[PDB]
Amino acid sequence: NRSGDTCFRCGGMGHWASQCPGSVP
Ligand SMILES: [Zn+2]
Repeated sequence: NRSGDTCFRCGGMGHWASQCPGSVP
């Protein structure tokens, strides 16, 4: 958002890699 917070785990951004949605796809 206001930083280079590119979420490398999901390929998205805005959140940290450990918080990617994947419990219930
Ligand atoms: Zn993510």
